[PDB]
Amino acid sequence: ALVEDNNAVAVSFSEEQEALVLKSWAILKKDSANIALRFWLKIFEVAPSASQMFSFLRNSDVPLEKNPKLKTHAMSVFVMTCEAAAQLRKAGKVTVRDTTLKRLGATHLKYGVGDAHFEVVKFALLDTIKEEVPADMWSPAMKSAWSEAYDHLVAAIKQEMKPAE
Amino acid sequence: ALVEDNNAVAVSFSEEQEALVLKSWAILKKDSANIALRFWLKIFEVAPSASQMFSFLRNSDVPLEKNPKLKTHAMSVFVMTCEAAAQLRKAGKVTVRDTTLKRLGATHLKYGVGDAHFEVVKFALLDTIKEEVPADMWSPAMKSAWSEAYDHLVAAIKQEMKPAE
Ligand code: HEM
Ligand code: HEM
Repeated sequence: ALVEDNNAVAVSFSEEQEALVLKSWAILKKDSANIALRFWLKIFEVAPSASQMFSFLRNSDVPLEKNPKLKTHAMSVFVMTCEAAAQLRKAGKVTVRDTTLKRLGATHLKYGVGDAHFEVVKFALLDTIKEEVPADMWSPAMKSAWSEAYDHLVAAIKQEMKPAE
Repeated sequence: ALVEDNNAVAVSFSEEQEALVLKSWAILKKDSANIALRFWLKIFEVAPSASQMFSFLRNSDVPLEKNPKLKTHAMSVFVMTCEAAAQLRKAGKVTVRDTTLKRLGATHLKYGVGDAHFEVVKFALLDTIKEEVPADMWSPAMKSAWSEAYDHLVAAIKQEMKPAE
């Protein structure tokens, strides 16, 4: 089927699917400061207006945009997506805490984050892993793993953005 | 563009710029069907939710290659965007008949097109072209002539998506 999210319906996310999303994260982990610049400059590239939801460039003294509410948020996508994949395999579904997902719902709704923003971030997510990881650990199998993860994350948050069920 | 913009937008567009657009548009024409098919597939990769605004009942044409709505729309983005090149150059403004620009805004406003979809189409526009023309012919200027034309043709449709103000 093609529903918003599998709340209780059969999602097999194999031990191997999860293995790819962890290992590769671990590689990017090491070069976290740099990749998160290239990840954001890839988003700013596709949809420069997306990077209006934070603020113009002021920290260390350059229009590079070394601001901390980005480096931190870049890490939330990537860490929160790894915690998604990790979840899918054990339970079959995204079960983040109610405070945290209630919280993300209202943040994203307040800042106008639409459907088109979630997908240009996943584009850039995938692209930055493709790009950073060796061409030899990267496969289609690994893009779907992170796709699935992200896809089910964004779906739990988007249901926090509209009224009752 | 902005160097002092109010109601006379400083539209500097050289003949050389229009010359880059048109030469790279000759190439795309020697295989329009297949290139128009790699354009909407680049946008559906970046923003799924985008091609799901053509989505499918009247024509019953579930696949992508199937609906004419996309091939035709790939054409006009490219054709129209090539025409704003010619206009900028020759007039220093998009001179699309006022009626067509008002129909164009009433159509995209009606369909939930924001800045993110206009930019994503431009990113794919520019990846398409980069991918079709010979690595020799492509130059950041050629990329830059096509960004200009598109940006100021979108600014024209946008003006008719917003109050008079
Ligand atoms: C599903 C993927 C994403 C995750 C896991 C995520 C996570 C977070 C988290 C944890 C926060 C912290 C702020 C708070 O909790 O009050 C946040 C803030 C925010 N997010 Fe996301 N986010 C995601 C995708 C996106 C996307 C696609 C956009 C748009 C490009 C976006 C735009 C924002 C904005 C504007 C803020 C507020 C930060 C500020 O202004 O200082 N997020 N996000
Ligand atoms: C400046 C670039 C673009 C050009 C030149 C263009 C041109 C047009 C034209 C001429 C139409 C046909 C209806 C009419 O106006 O009589 C149309 C339809 C449409 N456009 Fe665009 N467009 C552009 C960008 C976009 C973008 C960026 C989106 C969003 C992904 C979009 C989404 C649509 C949709 C959903 C329709 C309706 C199709 C139909 O009614 O048959 N357009 N556009």
